[PDB]
Amino acid sequence: GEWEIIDIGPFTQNLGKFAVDEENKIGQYGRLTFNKVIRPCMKKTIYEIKGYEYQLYVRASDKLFRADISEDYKTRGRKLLRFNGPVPPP
Amino acid sequence: GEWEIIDIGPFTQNLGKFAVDEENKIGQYGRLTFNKVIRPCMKKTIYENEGFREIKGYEYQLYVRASDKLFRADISEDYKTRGRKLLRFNGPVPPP
Repeated sequence: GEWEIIDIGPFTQNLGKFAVDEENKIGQYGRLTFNKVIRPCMKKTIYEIKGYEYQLYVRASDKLFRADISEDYKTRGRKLLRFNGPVPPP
Repeated sequence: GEWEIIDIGPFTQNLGKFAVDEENKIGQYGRLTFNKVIRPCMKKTIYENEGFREIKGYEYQLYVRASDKLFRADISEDYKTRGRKLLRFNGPVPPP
C-alpha cells in the first residue's frame, strides 16, 4: 500500500457522486443530495498493481460523510466500501 | 490548511505516544499499550493569512496501533506554546 493526496477536480467529484448514488440505493441515510467532495482526498495504490482505494470526505445534503471506494485495476469495477457519518470537517 | 503525508519516524511515533498516554489518562478503555504509528500519517499546516502570514500550528491525523488494535487519533499543536492536545481518539478501526 502506497498513499498519496490527490486533488478534488471533476474526476474526484465523480467518485463522490458514485458514493452518494450507491448509498442512496442502500438507503441507510435516506435520500442524499450530493454537494461536493472536499479536501483532503487520499488514494492508496494496492500492489504489480491490483487496484486502488480512495478515501473521501463527501458533502451530501449539507452533511459530511466518510466514504471509501475500491477500484480494481484490471476490470475497472468500483465498489463503495464504507459510508458513515455525519462527521465534523477535517 | 495545507495537507501533506508525513513519514513515521520518531516525531511521528512520539505524537502516537502522546495520543496513547492521554487516552490512558482518560481511562475509558482498558490500559492501552502503545505499539506503533502506521502509514499513512496526515499533517495539516494551519496558517494565519490575514496580516503577516505565519504558521500557527499543525493538526495530525494518525493511525495508532495500541494493544494490537488500530485507533484513529487527531492531535493539534500550537507552535508558540508547544501546546499539544488530543482532539479525538476512536477505535478500534479497520486498517486503512
